[PDB]
Amino acid sequence: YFLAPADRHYLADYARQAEDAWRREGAAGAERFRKELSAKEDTWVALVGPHLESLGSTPLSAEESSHLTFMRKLDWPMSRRLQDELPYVSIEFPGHPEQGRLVIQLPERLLP
Amino acid sequence: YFLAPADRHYLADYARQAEDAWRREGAAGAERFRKELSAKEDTWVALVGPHLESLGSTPLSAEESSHLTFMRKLDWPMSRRLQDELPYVSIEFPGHPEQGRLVIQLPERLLP
Ligand SMILES: [Cl-]
Ligand SMILES: [Cl-]
Ligand SMILES: [Cl-]
Ligand SMILES: [Cl-]
Ligand SMILES: [Cl-]
Ligand SMILES: [Cl-]
Repeated sequence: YFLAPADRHYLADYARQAEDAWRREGAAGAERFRKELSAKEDTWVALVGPHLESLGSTPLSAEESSHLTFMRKLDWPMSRRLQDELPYVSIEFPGHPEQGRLVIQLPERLLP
Repeated sequence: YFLAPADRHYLADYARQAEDAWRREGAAGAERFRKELSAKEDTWVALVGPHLESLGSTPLSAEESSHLTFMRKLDWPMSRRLQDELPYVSIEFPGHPEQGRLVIQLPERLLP
């Protein structure tokens, strides 16, 4: 029911990359990173700030905002049970967590 | 580990009242309701809209926004375990859930 340690590390590295993109290029960097990661992992991705708004140039729809309310951290139990969908994983920016976080819907291959 | 049915009903009724206040008086009504419920139940309360912003006249601080990300629904298992604090409970407005929700930090007396 828990992500393997190496998978936690892998996803955490994406949050580091997300933060770096935000820091280096701001909204435009967050937007490009979001698109690239989403395509790579074939899954929903968002970079969100302290007020849970998109850090990218494209705002979140209300539907997307609804994904932000029942999230899991990398070391928490994971399952499709409660909501019949893959969990949304919340991963703080590692350098300055107060600036934002990476949210990624768990890729299907990684589910415990 | 689950709220008793009568307690689910009780808290759900607060969400109905919250929606009614929002519908009747807008931001001013949401603000007054939030204050009244918080005082009554001696606990943190927020009314938030589709973008997870306050429906009241006072905006959420970043600290308050952080309460919105790991919430529980009324019929989900409840515990202090995972985060060492009372759970934040998310309860949709019953008439028009797309317009907002009541968030209430679970009163201590109601914890399974
Ligand atoms: Cl934000
Ligand atoms: Cl947004
Ligand atoms: Cl985190
Ligand atoms: Cl809102
Ligand atoms: Cl707000
Ligand atoms: Cl609900």
